[PDB]
Amino acid sequence: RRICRCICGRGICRCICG
Repeated sequence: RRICRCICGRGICRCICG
């Protein structure tokens, strides 16, 4: 939608964009 807080690295990864 407009807010995006995707974080990913050497193990953890979660995209919160919309």
